[PDB]
Amino acid sequence: TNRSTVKISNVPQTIVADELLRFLELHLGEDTVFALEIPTTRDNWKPRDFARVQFTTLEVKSRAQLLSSQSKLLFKTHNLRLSEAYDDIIPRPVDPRKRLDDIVLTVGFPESDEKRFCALEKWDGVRCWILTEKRRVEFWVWESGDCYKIEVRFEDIIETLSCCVNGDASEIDAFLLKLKYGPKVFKRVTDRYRFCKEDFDFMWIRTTDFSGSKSIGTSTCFCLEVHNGSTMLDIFSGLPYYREDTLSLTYVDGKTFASAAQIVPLLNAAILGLEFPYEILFQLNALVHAQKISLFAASDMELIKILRGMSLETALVILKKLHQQSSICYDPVFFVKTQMASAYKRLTEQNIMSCQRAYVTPSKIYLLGPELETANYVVKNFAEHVSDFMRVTFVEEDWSKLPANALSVNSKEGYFVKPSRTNIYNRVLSILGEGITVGPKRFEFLAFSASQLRGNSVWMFASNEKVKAEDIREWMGCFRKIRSISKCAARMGQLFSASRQTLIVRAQDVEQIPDIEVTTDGADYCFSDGIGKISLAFAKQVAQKCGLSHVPSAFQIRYGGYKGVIAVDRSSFRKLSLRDSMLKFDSNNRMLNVTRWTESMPCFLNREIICLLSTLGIEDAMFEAMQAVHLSMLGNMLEDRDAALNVLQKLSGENSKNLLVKMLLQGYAPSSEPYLSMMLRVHHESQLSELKSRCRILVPKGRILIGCMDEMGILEYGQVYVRVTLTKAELKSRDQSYFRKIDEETSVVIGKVVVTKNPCLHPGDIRVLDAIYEVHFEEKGYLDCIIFPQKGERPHPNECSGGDLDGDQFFVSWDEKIIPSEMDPPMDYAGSRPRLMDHDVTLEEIHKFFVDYMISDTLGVISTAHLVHADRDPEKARSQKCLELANLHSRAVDFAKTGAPAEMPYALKPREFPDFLERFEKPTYISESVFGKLYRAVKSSLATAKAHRDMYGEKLTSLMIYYGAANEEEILTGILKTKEMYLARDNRRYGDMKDRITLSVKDLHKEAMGWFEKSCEDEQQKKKLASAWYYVTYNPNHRDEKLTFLSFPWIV
Repeated sequence: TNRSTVKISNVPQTIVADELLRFLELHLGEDTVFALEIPTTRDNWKPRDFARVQFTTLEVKSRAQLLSSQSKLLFKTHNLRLSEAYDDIIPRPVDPRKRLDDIVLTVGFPESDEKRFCALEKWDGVRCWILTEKRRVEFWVWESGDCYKIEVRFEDIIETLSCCVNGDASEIDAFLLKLKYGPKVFKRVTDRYRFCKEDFDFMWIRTTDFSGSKSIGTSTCFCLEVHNGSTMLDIFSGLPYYREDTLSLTYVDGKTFASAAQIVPLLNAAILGLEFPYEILFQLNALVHAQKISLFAASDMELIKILRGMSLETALVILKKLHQQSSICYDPVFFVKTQMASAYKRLTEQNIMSCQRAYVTPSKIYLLGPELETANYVVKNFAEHVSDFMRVTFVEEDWSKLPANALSVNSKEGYFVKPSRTNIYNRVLSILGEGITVGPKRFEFLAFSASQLRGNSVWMFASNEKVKAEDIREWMGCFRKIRSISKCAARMGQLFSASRQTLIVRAQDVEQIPDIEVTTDGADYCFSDGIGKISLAFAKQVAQKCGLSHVPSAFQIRYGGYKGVIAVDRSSFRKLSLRDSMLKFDSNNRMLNVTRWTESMPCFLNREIICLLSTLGIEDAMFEAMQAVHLSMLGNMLEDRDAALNVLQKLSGENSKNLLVKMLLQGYAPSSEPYLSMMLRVHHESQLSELKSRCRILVPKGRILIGCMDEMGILEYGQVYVRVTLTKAELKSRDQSYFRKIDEETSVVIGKVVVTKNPCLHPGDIRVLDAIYEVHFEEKGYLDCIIFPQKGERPHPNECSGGDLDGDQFFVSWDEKIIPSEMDPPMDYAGSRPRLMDHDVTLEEIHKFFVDYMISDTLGVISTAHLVHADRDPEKARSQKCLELANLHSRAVDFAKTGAPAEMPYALKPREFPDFLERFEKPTYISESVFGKLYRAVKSSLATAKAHRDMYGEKLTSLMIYYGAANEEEILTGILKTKEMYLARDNRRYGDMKDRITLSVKDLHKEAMGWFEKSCEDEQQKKKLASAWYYVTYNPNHRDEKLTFLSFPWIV
């Protein structure tokens, strides 16, 4: 009953659509068949055995089904069997009431606080179709011949209001649709087996706005001038968030607000004609972009006159107070009437900077505002033009990733298929070329990092008299040496990762040492890819500004274009040593900075590892037992304090000091202390949700650490040294066969340890390595660094899907239950040939490459297809399909560096999804593999003081309402139980938002600590005041009517 399209099972091969249409109209009622299409295996001369027919009414479909069930349909001695179809021939609702023709459609926004609506552009004779199954509403507007389709989803509209156009209160002749996001815009582009009853032999492609004045992009509300509609309210009652009230509107002449620029919803700069500050203008424009204040309500002269002369701090405070409220403020004048240096030190301390984030959509633009985030290397030496830097990302209307069909849709013209660029492609190119002009600024294009290439984001910098984009471009380095398009962009954007400042090293303290390279079987295998050496004095000097007590044996470093991990040697000459295969490009500066030194985090068993370990001989009993014991330990973590400390000291952080960690060892009952109890409960919920989303098994006998090589040459092929710190489990019982207690804190391993990378899709990645103990190696003092042999046939990093020594983590686990008998040679790491141009980059080919990265990007689907295929057939990761999937995944991973598309075939798509996925819309099939058993098991298991307190509460509420948080635990822990439609699809943006909110709350905690230190400054008196504050916040009688939070005193 959902759709009227019916699929016929068998039809004769010699019939045409007209004959079947006549037969159906003879057996059924007259002209009761809307569309009829017979699929063909050729262009126009080979129909298939089945056909699909769409009826006009559901009663006709039911009658046809009844006739087919009784075998009363006999067409050319063939019995026609009817069955349900997957999709309709035409997206047409089966209702005589939801089809509206010749109606007036106009767009606009409320003008002022009064019930007034200004009309930007008016269209007549449009077609409106309401689809309930598809949860979308289509608007067909005919403009200069070619028609356009405007689609509005049920989630984009936030409220439905019934109004009137003739002014009569008893006749509802209008409907206002408050839209949060923007509507999709399509365009029509220009027979024997297709009747279709109409001229629907075209296709819809996504284009940009078609209005000359761009009224659609600047309007957030629609209007539907309809007839009296005696029974139309029942139809309109199905729209989400419908208001059962009568409201009247007044048309306002608002045709002046028409912008011919690409960026529509920005305010005009010539209207002001004064010295208005850029920051306040940007804040006001971002507020207008948000669903708080309309454009006409903020364009009045009174608001700008009032806000022009005022203190900057109070103006910013009132602006953010108005922006943080979720309610739509009709008249901000009354609100603002009733309401009434550090950057450098922040960068030097924790690299805290304010960045402007902009979202560019095909319809309009969205400005987030000065969101606090981490700082990169460029802003260290360019800390003056902080506001000039702007992070710009390209998303869809729903703030999601742009699909492949929205850019360069495929079409067959001539002999071969030639892609045709859409208007969105040209719009993106024009935006990247010209730039975004916000007020008295114009942001150019500087570069984009490797991480932002996958996220479709790019940095922009406004040109200034002192410094321009070209100045920074030539200051970072000379990029004309590289003749490749992707490689030049990668090397230009690689110098944007967050790093901590240290001392400056000159260019005279350099040296060149030869590397090692061995060619076996005609294959070039290089051991020294990014390895390096460092001295002890230099390590101590570097570790002084970051606060490291233990000196790591290895740490990822990068300076002056070089990139790679360096190891500590006890026989160095001076503080610095350089190799040959590390200089990516010649740089004008040699500033030193480090990203991460070493972290002895316990390792985890992801889905890939379990998938590839289900073939060597590992049975499912061990995995089930381990998962069951992990769930048993996690379940008792709540009511037992002893298990809580063990879990916190063996899951996240080997040596981490936290307020909850200290109280876990010594504290009250779990029933008491609700502040810690709620945190424990939400942590357990997050852990179980993560386990449901992906397999993350906690193993205590494994770690994840970086590795390096030593200039000894004693280790042969397959012999390494394993050393890690001692955890609680290791310290409790250190007597083991495969565990050697070299020191109190560091214990050596003698077991057979395998090494794998985070991405792995080939059975040959598994290689069993035997750990060997030697006094000579231990004399050098190595720790938290796997020593790879210097000599051998092929390098160990190449064995792990062709890895490199660039500070990447490795999977090490000294478990004795794995099966080392089976061995498979690894896949070849030979990449594609580099593409070198014959001329220099003209700054346009880089833009073309950046835009083309959105299309033909199948990095995320190859892994899912490989997992599904491994789940489906037996002897997984052995057939040629898995090898081809691994090759395609490797090529897609290499697409960021070399412009080689993955070219994912259509026949290799899964089309079926297991139970342990969030693809509810896609068909879900029962899985009987180890992952299915784990999912079944987890499913069965689950089934003075007052002023500071008020200020902290106000800050917490403001942050929660700005980030959408409704509770304290979800904003302190950083995990949100409720997410938007785009945050749940990809985890990169969600992780970025979590990091940003964590940074914000840590900044708030630091400010609270500073306030506490300034308030008293006397140690014993500070302790007494802290005890008094705890007593005040613990007494339920002192809490006021407002929502008092108990997280204020909990600072240490």
